[PDB]
Parts: sequence; C-alpha cells; structure tokens
Amino acid sequence: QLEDDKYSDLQLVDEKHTIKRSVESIKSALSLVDDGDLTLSAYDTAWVALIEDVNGRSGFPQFPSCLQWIVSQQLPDGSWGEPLMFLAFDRLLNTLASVVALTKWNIRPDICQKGMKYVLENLNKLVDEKEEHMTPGFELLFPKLIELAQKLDIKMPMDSPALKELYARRDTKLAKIPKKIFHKMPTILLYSLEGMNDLEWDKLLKLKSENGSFLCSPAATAFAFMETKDQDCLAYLTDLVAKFNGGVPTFYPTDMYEQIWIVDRLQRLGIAHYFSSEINNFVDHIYRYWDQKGISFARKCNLPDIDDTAMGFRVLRTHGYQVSSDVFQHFEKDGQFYCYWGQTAEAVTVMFNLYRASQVLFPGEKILDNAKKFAHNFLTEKVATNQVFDKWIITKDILGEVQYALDVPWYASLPRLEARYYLDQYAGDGDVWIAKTLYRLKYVSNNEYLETAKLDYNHCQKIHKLEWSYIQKWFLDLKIEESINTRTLWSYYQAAASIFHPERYNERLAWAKTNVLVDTITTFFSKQQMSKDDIQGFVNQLTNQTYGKMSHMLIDALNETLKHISMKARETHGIDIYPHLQSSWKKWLLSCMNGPNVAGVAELIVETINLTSGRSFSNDLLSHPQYKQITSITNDLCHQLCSKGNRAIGSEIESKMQELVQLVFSDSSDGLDPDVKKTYLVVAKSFYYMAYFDAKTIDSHINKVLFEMVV
Repeated sequence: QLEDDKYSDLQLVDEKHTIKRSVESIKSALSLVDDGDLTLSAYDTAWVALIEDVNGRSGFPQFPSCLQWIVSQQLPDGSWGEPLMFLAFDRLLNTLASVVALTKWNIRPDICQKGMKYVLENLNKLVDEKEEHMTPGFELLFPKLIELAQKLDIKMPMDSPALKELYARRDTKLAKIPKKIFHKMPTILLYSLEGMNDLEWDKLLKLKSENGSFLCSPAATAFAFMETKDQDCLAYLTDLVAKFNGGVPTFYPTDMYEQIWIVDRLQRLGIAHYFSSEINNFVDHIYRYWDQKGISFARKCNLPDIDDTAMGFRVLRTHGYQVSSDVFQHFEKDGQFYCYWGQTAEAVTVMFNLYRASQVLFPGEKILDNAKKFAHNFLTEKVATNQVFDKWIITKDILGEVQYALDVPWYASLPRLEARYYLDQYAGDGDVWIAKTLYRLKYVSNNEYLETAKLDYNHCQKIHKLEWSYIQKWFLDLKIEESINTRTLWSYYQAAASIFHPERYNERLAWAKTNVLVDTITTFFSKQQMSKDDIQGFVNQLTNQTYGKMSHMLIDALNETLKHISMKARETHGIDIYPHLQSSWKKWLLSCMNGPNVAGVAELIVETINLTSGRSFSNDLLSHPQYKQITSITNDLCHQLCSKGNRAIGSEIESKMQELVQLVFSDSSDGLDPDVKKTYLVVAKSFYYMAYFDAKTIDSHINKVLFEMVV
C-alpha cells in the first residue's frame, strides 16, 4: 500500500535531513575520541587519594582533587558505584574504598558514616550470593579494604559468616598464585596487585607498562607507589588525575579497545558508511600500534589479550591492512585458546569475537581454521546446553548475537541481514561491562547510535519497498510470457540486501534486472531446447540468422532494459555504458554456447555494477593482471555454488572463497582498486547465501529485511 503519506516524497526528504542531522551529531561526538572515555571509579579514585603528600606535608593528600570527586559522587543510600546497574560487589568495593580514603584525611564524617552504614548493612547479605556472581578479584580486593579500614579504627564484624567465608576464599586464591611466573612476566594478576602479598618489588618493578603503570590500573599503580615510591608510577597517576578532574576509571588508557569496538558496532549497525572519515582515522591508529605479539586494550599496556587481538585483526584485514594470523599463536596452547596466560578464553563473547575473526582467514592459515572449529563447537554447545551467557557482561541479547553467528556464516551474511538482526540486539546505553568494577563505554554503547541506525534502516527499507513495486511494474511492462514469481522477489532482494544505499539505486536496480533477465533467458534456452547454433543466432540479433518471434521479443526486451539502465546511469556519471553492457551480455551469452549457462553470470553481474557505478572508468581495469585473476576465481566460485545442486558446500568451495577473500583484502598500492575488488566479494557472497539457505529460510529473511520495519 504505497499510496500512504509515509511513502510520499516530501516525507522521505524530511527523513533524510533528520538522519543527516543525527549523523553530524555523531560525527562531532566522535571528533572528541582520544585515549578513552570510561565510567569513573570511586574504588580507583579512593586508592589514588590514599597517597600521602610526597614533599612531607604531613596531614595532606598528594591528590586532593580525588577526595573532592569522591565527596561529590555519593548516592542517596550512602553507597558509591554504577548508579543504574546495581551489583552488590560493585557497591561494596566502591563504597568502602571511598570511606577509607575520606576517613584517612578526616573529610566529611557525615558522609563516612552514611557510607559505613551501607557497608555494614550489606556485608551480611554476601552469604545469599552464590560463588559465580562475585566480581573478579573481590575475594582479594575487598579484604584489603577491610584491612585498611581496621587500621583507621573502623570496626568491622570479623566474626560475621559473610566475612569468615570471604576470607576463606581469599586464602585459597592467594595459595594458588604462581609466584615465580607472576614475578617473571606481565600477567593479568598485576591488574589486581593491590590485593596481594608476598611481593618481590625488585622483580615486579621490571613489569611496569610503558606509561609507568601496572597494567594501566590506577589502584594497582597507586598501591605500588605507596609500597615503593616509584617515580614512573607517580607520573602515570599525576597525568591521570589532571585529565578527569580527580576521578579516575578502573583502567586507563583504553584507546585500542575503544576505537576497535567503535568500528565494530558502527559496522554491525549498518551505518558505518556515514563515518568513513572517522573510521579510517580509527583504523589508522589501530594499525600504527599493531604488534605481532598481539595488542592490549591500550597501546601503552604491556599485556596483550586475545579479544583485542581478534577484533583488531578482523577490523584491520577487512579494511585492507596486511596482518599475519601468526599473532594468534601467542594465545594458543595445546589446542586451547587463552585470553592471556592463566586464563582460558572461556567467555562467550570472547569466543564469539574469535569465531568472527577466524572466518576472514586466507588459504593456508591453519591456526584460524583451528580457531573456527574450536570456537564454533564451544558456541554451539553453549547454545544447545542453554548456557549462552557471560558472567561478566550485562547485555541485551547475547544469545541472539551468538545465534546469528552460528546460523549465518560470514560468507552468507548479507549487509542488510546482519544489520536487521543486530538492530534488535544492540543494547545502546544498557551495555555494562564488568572488570574490577562496573563500567560503561559511551562511544561503543549508546542510544544515539541505535536510534540513528534504526531510522536509517527503516528509511532505506521504505526506498526498497518503493523500488520493489517499480521492479514488478517494469517486468510486467516487458510482457513476454511470464508473471511476478517468487524468483522475481529473490532477484531484487539479492541486490537490495547487499547494495542497499538509497544513493546507489542505479547499481542495485541494474543488478536486480540482470538477475531477472538471466533467469528469463536461461529458462528460455532450456524450454526451447536451443542448440549452440541457436544461441549463436540469438547473439547476432542483440548486436546486429535469428528466428522465432519470442526470440526477437526477448532480445528487444533485453536491449530496452540496457538502454534504460545506461540512461539512468547518466545521472551518476557522464560516460555512456550501453556499448559496454551489450558487450558484457554478448560475452555471457557466448559462454552459454561452450558450457554451463551459470559459468559467467557472476562476471556479468559484477561488470554491470562496476559500469553503472562508473568504477570501470575511474580505474583502468583493462589488463591489470588482478582483473583476469579475480574474474576467473569469481566465475569459478559462482559456477561451483549455483551448480552444486543438493550437495553441501564442501571444502573446495570454502577454499575458493578464501582465495577470493585473500585477493580482495590484500590491498597493494599498485593493486586493483579495492572498491572494484570488493564488488566481486559482494556478488560471491550473494551466491553463497542462496546456496546455503533453503527456500523457507530465504523467504523469512526477505520478509524481515524488506517488509518488517525495525521497532
């Protein structure tokens, strides 16, 4: 029912301006991205506030602004912590630390007492909390706070069942510490250094990160300074205390983690094309500080992790930067993958992100093939066992995200399909991550991305629905013998779900009509039992014998379509493409003489897209050696796919797609233009998609992508 007021042109115009305004808003907010924008932590701020004046000014703290920040942040119930997501351990850590800091420096006894009232009242309720919910290191960090409080004469209930139980778990964890390794190399243990004893600072001080911190943790670095007076540790804290007006987060910097996840989310939400300038800058930064040993959450932290590594790897490769899969060997041992030494990569989202990285593999990258099998099995079982949850991330629909990954390989993840599902899963402001304490990444998880992405999608969807009506009319006006069948909608959807942008209507519509006519021509060849000689005559009429009234009507219908396509393409660029389209169809039609009729369809579609877009003339494809190469791989690939039948997609097809991926994303300065290259992958995926899913699933995809507005 496109007679409504919402499909009117004036309404569509206002939506575009509204979308453009939101895009400019995001763009200005993204211009402020620097070293990381994280939740500030009262726990870490309190630890920094404990530092005594370094020039001997007895009775005064070194960082008074930290104490003032703490004062300003107390919640109405007397606690400190994440205001909107309540977590008992988060509140207890942030609150007792704040009380201890303020007590040490004799500040606001009224605030201290409200704070202690909350701690003492919620201490006993730790009994009612199971083991798997206690935040990382709590059994080490909270007892340490109790120790500091007792020495300030804050009396605690040490006979409480809750604390007797807590201190028991502290004792076992401390007994499990591998002291030698912990003192020999950077480990995740340094991030919780303040909760440990049995320290040989002679060796630990060799493990400082490049910015002078211990694992980029202000609390651990403040603890280290008070134990050792290390001047590098003090410099890290001084710079940090000046950047956020006293309040500090639970780790800093976080530039790699933040900028990588920005690119990922914008890409998955389907609006990354609006931020190519900003995304190119982010990816540039990621590549500049890429390391063959892996990357951390900060370029200046000395502990790489598999999650940052797997996400930066995938983002860098799909952006065209050369990166070796050998990096993952630093996170693999005896057939198992690890976040870092001592911590298996047992988290769902980490395995989710690893599975995603493994699928961009090139031929011969066995470690990525091992990772794919490993992660796919891990995730499939957590889905079957009804366990798709991460104890250390509060998100909206982690199950849906994992389900989509297992149901839709990357080779079959059409752009609009990926976005359509993620738009219902992305949490916006609601994503709360769990480290020592709860924190939020505003540049990664916010409601403005989601709202803008939903508006853009439903807007493109309105354009698609209008184009679909136009395609139905164009086909019927070519009254030859056929009707609007299911295959006609598939032919448009295949184009619209990949090249979806409203401004790219010429490419999308030309591809859609080409699918339709390829379907019609090949069906005609079959029904009429046309020989090679018959097809030969069919070609001569197209360009300049030929018999059969229906033959002449198909040739004219083809030529009229090509004339119309090139007509509309004049608005994009000025070069007349009709001769080149005729040549491309001549080449395909002649290929139907010598072999299967799907042998060169992919080349025909790709050339049509490159011509209507104008990329065939922006770059001299001509005899660039990669042109013949990518054309042959793609034709062979889509030959294997469309003519696989009822076989399953086997190893040979997977390997050929890997060949294409390697060519497409191995950008060189003198290589074929990347945008031209990526078109071949776009079409190949659309062939893979059609061979991977059954009819009923395709239909369900079509309804959701094209006809279900995003709520």
